[PDB]
Amino acid sequence: DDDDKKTNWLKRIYRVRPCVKCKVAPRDWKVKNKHLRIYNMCKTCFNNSIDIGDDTYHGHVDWLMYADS
Ligand SMILES: Nc1ncnc2c1ncn2[C@@H]1O[C@H](COP(=O)(O)OP(=O)(O)O)[C@@H](O)[C@H]1O
Ligand SMILES: [Zn+2]
Repeated sequence: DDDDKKTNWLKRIYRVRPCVKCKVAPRDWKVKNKHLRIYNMCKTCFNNSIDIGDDTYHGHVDWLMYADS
C-alpha cells in the first residue's frame, strides 16, 4: 500500500531531524486536515524563543499525509 510508503517516510522524517534549536528534543507538530505540519522547534524551545524574542527558528514544513492527491 502506497499510503504506507508516505507513513513511513513521515515516520522517518520526524525521527531523524530533531528540534532545530536544542537539536535533541524532537519537533512539535499538529494535524491539519490532509497535512501533517512539523514545526521547526520542540515545544520548550519554541516557547523560549518567544521569551527571549528570537524568531529566527520560527517556521514549519507541511507534509501531505496520503500517497495520493
Ligand atoms: N514549535 C514551533 N516551532 C517553530 N515555529 C512555530 C512553532 N509553533 C508555531 N510556530 C510558528 O508560529 C506561527 C503560528 O503557527 P500555527 O499556529 O501553525 O499557524 P496557524 O495558527 O495559522 O495554524 C507560524 O509561523 C508557525 O510556523
Ligand atoms: Zn528544542
